[PDB]
Amino acid sequence: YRSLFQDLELKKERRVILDCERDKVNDIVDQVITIGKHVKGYHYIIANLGFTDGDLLKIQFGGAEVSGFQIVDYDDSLVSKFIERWSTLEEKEYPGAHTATIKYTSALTYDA
Amino acid sequence: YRSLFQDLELKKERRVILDCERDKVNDIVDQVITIGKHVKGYHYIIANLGFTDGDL
Repeated sequence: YRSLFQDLELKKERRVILDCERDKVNDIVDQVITIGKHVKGYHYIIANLGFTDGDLLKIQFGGAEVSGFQIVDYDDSLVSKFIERWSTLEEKEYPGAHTATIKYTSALTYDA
Repeated sequence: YRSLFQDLELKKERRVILDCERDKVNDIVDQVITIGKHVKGYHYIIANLGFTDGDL
């Protein structure tokens, strides 16, 4: 990645569209924080439905502008009453349930 | 720290001398990485004998 972003800085791209899984999103996000090129001037677009599924806090204050797509609108009460039931589940019996967030893949599984 | 470094960026200090324990060094280092102001132009001086003891 240090080879990769310097090759991006051979042309000095301030406009990056990532398209990865939320693991490989957060891998490359940590690589951006490694090189530190998340200051203002850069722009980042994440191309999955899990915009909320990433590490938003770690580059919330980094400087660059991050815009993405989220299908799981947490503002809806129909979504919220699910989260009122989802977050109160047992985390040991249901792994990944007790968190107030949820993957969109888990949301589409429940919708299926 | 986000309040603190912005107060440093009220005067825009590119020259910072830290003086902390290696825990509190690595705490503030992670705060510099949080605000991202560890790009070229800034300078940092660590004022303990444990230069190698930090997160280099």
